[PDB]
Amino acid sequence: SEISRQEFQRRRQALVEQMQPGSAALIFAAPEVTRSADSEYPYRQNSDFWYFTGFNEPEAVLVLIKSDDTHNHSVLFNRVRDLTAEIWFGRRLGQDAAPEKLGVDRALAFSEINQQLYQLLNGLDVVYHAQGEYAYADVIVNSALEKLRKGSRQNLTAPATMIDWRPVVHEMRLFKSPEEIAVLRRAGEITAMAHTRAMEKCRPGMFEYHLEGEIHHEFNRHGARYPSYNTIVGSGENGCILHYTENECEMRDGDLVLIDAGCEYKGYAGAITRTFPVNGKFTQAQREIYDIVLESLETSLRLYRPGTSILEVTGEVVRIMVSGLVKLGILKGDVDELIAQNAHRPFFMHGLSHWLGLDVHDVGVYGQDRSRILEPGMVLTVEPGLYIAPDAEVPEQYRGIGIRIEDDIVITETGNENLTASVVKKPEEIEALMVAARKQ
Amino acid sequence: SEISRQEFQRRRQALVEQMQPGSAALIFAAPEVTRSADSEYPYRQNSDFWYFTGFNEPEAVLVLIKSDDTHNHSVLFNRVRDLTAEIWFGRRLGQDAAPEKLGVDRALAFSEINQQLYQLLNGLDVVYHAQGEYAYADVIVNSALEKLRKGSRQNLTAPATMIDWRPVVHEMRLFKSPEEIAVLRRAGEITAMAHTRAMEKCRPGMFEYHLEGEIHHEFNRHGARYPSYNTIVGSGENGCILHYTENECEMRDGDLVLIDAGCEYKGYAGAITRTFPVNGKFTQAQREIYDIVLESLETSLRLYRPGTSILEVTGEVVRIMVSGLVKLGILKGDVDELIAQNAHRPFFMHGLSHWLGLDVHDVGVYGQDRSRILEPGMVLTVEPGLYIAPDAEVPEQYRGIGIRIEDDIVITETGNENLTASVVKKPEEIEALMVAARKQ
Amino acid sequence: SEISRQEFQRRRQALVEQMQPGSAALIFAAPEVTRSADSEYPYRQNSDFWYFTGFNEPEAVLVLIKSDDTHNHSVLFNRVRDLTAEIWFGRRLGQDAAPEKLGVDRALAFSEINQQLYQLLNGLDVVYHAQGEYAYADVIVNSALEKLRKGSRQNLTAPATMIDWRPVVHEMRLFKSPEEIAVLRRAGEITAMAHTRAMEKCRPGMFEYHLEGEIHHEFNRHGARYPSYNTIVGSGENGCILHYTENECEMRDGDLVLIDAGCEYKGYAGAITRTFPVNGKFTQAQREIYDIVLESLETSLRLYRPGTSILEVTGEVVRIMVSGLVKLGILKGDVDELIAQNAHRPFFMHGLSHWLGLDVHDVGVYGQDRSRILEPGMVLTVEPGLYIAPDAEVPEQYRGIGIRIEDDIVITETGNENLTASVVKKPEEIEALMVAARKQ
Amino acid sequence: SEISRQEFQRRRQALVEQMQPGSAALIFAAPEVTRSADSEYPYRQNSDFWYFTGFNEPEAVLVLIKSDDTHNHSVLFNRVRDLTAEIWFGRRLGQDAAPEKLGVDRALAFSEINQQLYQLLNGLDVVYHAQGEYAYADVIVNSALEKLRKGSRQNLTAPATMIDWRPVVHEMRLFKSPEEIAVLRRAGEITAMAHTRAMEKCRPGMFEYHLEGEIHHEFNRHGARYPSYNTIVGSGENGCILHYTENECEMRDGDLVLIDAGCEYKGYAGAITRTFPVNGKFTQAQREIYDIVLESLETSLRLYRPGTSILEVTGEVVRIMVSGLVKLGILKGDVDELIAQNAHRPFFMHGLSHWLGLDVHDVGVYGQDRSRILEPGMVLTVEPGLYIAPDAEVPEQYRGIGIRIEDDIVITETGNENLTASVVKKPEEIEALMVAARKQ
Ligand SMILES: [Mg+2]
Ligand SMILES: [Mg+2]
Ligand SMILES: [Mg+2]
Ligand SMILES: [Mg+2]
Ligand code: NA
Ligand code: NA
Ligand code: NA
Ligand code: NA
Repeated sequence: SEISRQEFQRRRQALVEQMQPGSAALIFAAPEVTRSADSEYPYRQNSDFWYFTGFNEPEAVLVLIKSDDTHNHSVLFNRVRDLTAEIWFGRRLGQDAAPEKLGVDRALAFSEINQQLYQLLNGLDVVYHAQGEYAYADVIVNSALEKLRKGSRQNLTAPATMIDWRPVVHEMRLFKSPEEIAVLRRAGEITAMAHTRAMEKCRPGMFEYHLEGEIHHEFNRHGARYPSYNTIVGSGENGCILHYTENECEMRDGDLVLIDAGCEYKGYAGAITRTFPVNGKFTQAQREIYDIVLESLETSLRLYRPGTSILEVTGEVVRIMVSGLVKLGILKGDVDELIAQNAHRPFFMHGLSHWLGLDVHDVGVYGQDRSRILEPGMVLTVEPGLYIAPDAEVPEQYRGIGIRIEDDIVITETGNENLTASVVKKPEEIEALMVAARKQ
Repeated sequence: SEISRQEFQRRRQALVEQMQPGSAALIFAAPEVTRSADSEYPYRQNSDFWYFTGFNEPEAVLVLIKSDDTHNHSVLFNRVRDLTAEIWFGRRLGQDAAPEKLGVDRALAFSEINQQLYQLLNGLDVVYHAQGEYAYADVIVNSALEKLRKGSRQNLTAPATMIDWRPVVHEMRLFKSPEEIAVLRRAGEITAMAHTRAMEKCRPGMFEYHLEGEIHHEFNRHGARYPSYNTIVGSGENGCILHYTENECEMRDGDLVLIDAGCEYKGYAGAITRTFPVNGKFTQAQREIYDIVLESLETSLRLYRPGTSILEVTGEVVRIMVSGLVKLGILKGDVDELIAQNAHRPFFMHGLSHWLGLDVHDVGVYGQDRSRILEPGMVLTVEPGLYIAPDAEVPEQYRGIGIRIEDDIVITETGNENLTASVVKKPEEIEALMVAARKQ
Repeated sequence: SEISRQEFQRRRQALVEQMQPGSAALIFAAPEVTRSADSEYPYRQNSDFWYFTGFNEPEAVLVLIKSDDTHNHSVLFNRVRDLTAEIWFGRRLGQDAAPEKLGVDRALAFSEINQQLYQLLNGLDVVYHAQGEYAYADVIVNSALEKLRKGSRQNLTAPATMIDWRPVVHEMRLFKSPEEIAVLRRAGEITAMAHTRAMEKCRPGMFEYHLEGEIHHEFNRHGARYPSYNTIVGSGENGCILHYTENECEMRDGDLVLIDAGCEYKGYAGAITRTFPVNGKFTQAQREIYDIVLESLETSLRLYRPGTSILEVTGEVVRIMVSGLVKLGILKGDVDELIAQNAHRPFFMHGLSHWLGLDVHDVGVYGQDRSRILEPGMVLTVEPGLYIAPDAEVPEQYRGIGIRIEDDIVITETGNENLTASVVKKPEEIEALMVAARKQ
Repeated sequence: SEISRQEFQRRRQALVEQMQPGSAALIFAAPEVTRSADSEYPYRQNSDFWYFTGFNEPEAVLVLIKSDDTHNHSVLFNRVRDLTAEIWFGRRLGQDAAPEKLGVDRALAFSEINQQLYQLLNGLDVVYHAQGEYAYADVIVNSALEKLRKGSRQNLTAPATMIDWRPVVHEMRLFKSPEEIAVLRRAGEITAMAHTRAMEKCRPGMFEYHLEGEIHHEFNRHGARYPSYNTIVGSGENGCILHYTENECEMRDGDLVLIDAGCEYKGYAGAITRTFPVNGKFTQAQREIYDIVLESLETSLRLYRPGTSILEVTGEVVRIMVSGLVKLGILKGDVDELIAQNAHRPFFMHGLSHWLGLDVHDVGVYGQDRSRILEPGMVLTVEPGLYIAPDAEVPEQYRGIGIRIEDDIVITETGNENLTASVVKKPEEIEALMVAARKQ
């Protein structure tokens, strides 16, 4: 699926509806980013700029101006067309084509921004600006406001009020529209296909990075060129490191491998974690830990619905975890006391869920301890895990095991929809998939 | 192959040999780089820092101190070990293990650098520093020198001389050792295997990005996780854009596809360009242009040897090109006059060769117009191309054709060695490879 | 006179009354200012900080916090007491004595500001800050707001709205209270005594700087240690330069001398300009120009009252000037046409009046072309002048004459009060004063 | 006296003689300095810029270029002439008049510096620059060097070596020429006349600031418009504060007053301190302390000569002081032991002598503990003092006494010349001067 021209227009209007009359909002593009010397990384647009434009160039600024409650318009500053610069570095939109292509009322050259921006802000009461996001942007904005402040003999006046639009825009981004959900739904299918493929390709003697290669190839072939985050392939003890990205080790028969990977499809992030045996067959010790993480996931997927919270569901996961670990002799004592002492924290030291969207760790207010009441349109990860350190004082057979299982969901009117359920997570289904692949 | 501990030691000593007595050289690691919000790009070490250390962490500084012509030592500042930071973001070397692992005499915590660096620079005459490379580094160095300048009542004195070490270090990097050549030799084999695979997989109806996926998968499977630059797959008119990286178009029967891709293997860059027909069979018009570019490459490979220059060989390429284009009726006039008017420039607008090493566009002085005399150990690309614009005033059949063929070579005592010859470039060999693959 | 503790309290409350509930206002002290190497200029407090505190130290910040419409409090950050720093650089207020001495509720050490300010701003809706006034202040404020923005897991939130308090505070400063007027009244008496003394001391053969010395001595002896601006003593052609401060020339018999000087008394600026003959007797040519400037001043002093404007009175001055210059043959043509062509501008190129207070060119909105309606409590200068360049194409006898006469006034319920009338300006009174002095 | 055109030329040549061939030295003018809002302090040129030019404008840069051991030239960047800017803010030198007036070979507009400076530095080996002195200067220099570094395709190269010229220039400034000594000699006469006048004007009931006024008036009348530092008038307990500049107290019969003041004459600083009784008659307790400080001064003036050091003479002063304080019962114990314990430090906590020149605390290397061997042409202060705190545990009659007596001297071939001896310091001579004045 994709995001339509009309959707980008609706988003801008939704922002304008919330702005004060006599105001302007400034949204700046991301700068290009050096990898080494003269070579740059693949360009990644600022998520907020992208949200309002679907425009993937640097040196661009969107200005939305609200004159009053019925009148408003949009100006884009963007790179000029240039034959020499384009024969080298590829095509640019320019000013002539921008109004039509992007649905803005006016487009100006980014090279003229210091001569034009103060003219757009003159006499307004409020400017909405994300201060400290990018240094180049603060320079441009502070420079416009200084001209206006010092220009009273030329009948210029500066807006005295500056408001951060991020709280407002992040609240919009927190609730996904049907179009956004269709995109994320496809991101989830793509990400799942990559995880199925890694399970099917994994053999003892392959390196962790080989599975990374299979995953990226699968993303690419469905049109997701880049991952939404650095892929994690942690076999054995490397699975106890939460963001292990070295992916440098030989995968050994007897070990588990934890794969945490997600594609970026039309800007939107998938995020799946699967843990599975390198040799296609879980040991008893591995099943004992795996079943605790899986029950935590399956219970969470049953509970998440409008009217509950991440905090409330986390409480139920903690109970499942402490209960399971007491039965294995990994924790000792009374379950209720151990829960009150947060005795699970050495083994499960991260949150259960985070928002998901244009960023893998998405924007939006969580509330104290993630107590915010869930409502339809919210998209989140559910990612329980247990990590037993190599030197943990526990029975030998559980030391050095890291297991995480993560699904992505959207809250619906009556419950949730699982966007990532097309990759298996039940241990018998994992084993059948790997056996079937090893034949073929 | 790889670079040994002993090689990194030799490089540091070679730098120290050139330093003044009573001096210190400061080499700073690259900062981490944001992709979007809280997520970062895969870390890429500064090439000069990497050259002297093979150490792939941020927040690190190498200080080499020459007391006199027989005494010198090395201090490393680097991140401290930290259980919580490592359970999350993975393992760190720390101070205890650094002296041995990296062959430095002393290692200190990067968090103490502002309390320790001025003590290392006190009373020295010269400091070697790459000013303006990184802002965080200039802050650290200017801050140390200000303490010393203002500390005469505490018997501190600053070095009055600051020298840029980049000219010296870039002259070292320009001449590759046998170990470096073995690494680059393998980078070339890997890069060639990726290009062969793309030729074998290409079918009409695939998208440009699908070939990018095949290439990256092939890099990865030989241990080159990342490309050395953003892969270019330009089919049809997209081949006229020199650094086209959108790779967004459907590849059409009848078109050529230009693939410019290179792996990064142990820090070193491969760089190959191949142009070939999407449908596996060159048309007459396509052969006519291709043969000019190929003769330019083959002649260049014959000529490059110690004692000549990039400028001298470029002169011979220009002659081949203008001569070929006059025979096709793309240029009109006398060949010698057209050469004197630089009449090839609309069609061939970049250099023939650049240095190659830890950076794809490597460091090293070229001399005026690239007239520097070539010597053994220099590694370069040879990359002739012809690009006829869609709207060029030339016979219709040549409009919208972009063809580049690039090989990587090292200058040897008697000539050169071609590091990338294991991927085919003769048109009949390309066609046979694609036919063989289409059967299967 | 002086400004009472109670007055500073009323001003702070007047600011708080205008603030939104759930907000804080930050007012930063001026930094110390280098004259040369290690030596500094006499400290001059920021006018806005001074206005609210009467506290003459650097490294101080006033924070006014409005919790709601009935509750608010004040925190001062200021330098800690320190025996060694004080034996050297003199006494400091410290934290213990500040609440009582300055009438603030709490005082904290300036050295702890980065650890305490974000705690004061946490959870507020609005912060009032003069952005771009001082760089050290912006660093402190941006740093507090970044901690809050990134501290949601610690239950911190930043105020999303930032408002410039300068418009509000400058509107307060524009209207002087009775206490302020008593201070300015004394500043005017002191400044007048200095100008009388310069007229009485002036002899041919003295240097311009000698009169500067007499003026500064007179300021000092009444308790005004510093001038409010760099004293101007322009004799002859130097009087045509509006802010001549070289004061380097020998004063010649036959020349006029223009003295523009003003004391700073309790922070408040006097500003008087007088022009008079070096030899104590005006020539006919000098009287002809002087009488035009004097009529402009005397008429202005009659007209200024509530309900008129600087623009309206300037119109009447322009008429007097153009009329006078036509009678001398300095302008040729019809008076109404010459007025419409602004034909006075080569000879009178500055404004008639500016606001006066804690700054000589004081804060406050003038309106387009200085059209703002005057109201009681406004304090302004009235400073007509005529400057005929040495090379002006006018009758020889008027070339190189610069004449300015400036008085300071406060608008009252029925008219104005002249704060500077105790120094003579009528030519016969000037001459009598100088004759009497020469006997002384 | 004054400094000649020829002297400024000799200084520049002396710097050039020490520069490497193929180099340039950049000396930047001081920026203008805000006092309050739009008003600025009296301009004070950078001492090093002034030393080489005698040019008192901002926005100026001197570039001295040494091509080789016999060829060199000077370029000045300075403000362009501008009729409007000059009618307002006074006259400028401009480019046409600069070569002749200042003895430079070429003059360019400061507004073109970013377009011209890199052209002057292109292809040089060394640049001499005082890094971190002024931020605007570092911006200009870093910007020129970045253009050159990145301009190799345009055949530009940057100098790789940057050397701080301050050590060299400060060593030149440390040794005064005969012309400089004649200027300082007159600065000393002027400063002495001011101190004599303050002694003659002082009466009980005057404020400390009134004596400041008398002193500044006396400076001004001899052509020293500004003090070289903020005048100190500390009566009573205020004399125990080393840099007391509040000068706010009523001078009381029975108290001493310590006056520390110095004029700035042609850029050069006088610096005299005198202590004397407000009522013109020393008490016994006051004489007891005064005689110790005076013996310290008189002995120092006998000892200072080529071949000794500030450290060596300080040792003799410490002995005189500890010996005197033991006789008064202010210190108890054996003199040699008390000296070894540095028992004088509570009462005499600053150095005896500092260099004096264009800065009151002048440039030049002192050596460890000020052990540098004195040579002819060095100019220094000799300023012993004793400060007994109000709460010191000593006999009551000595509490709250601060006494400093300071003279300025130049080292000569056989001894020293006292530049400030024309103001009295013997107590009977002080008393006779004050009695004579009271009759006024
Ligand atoms: Mg195990
Ligand atoms: Mg065609
Ligand atoms: Mg005349
Ligand atoms: Mg006493
Ligand atoms: Na996640
Ligand atoms: Na290349
Ligand atoms: Na004025
Ligand atoms: Na002194």
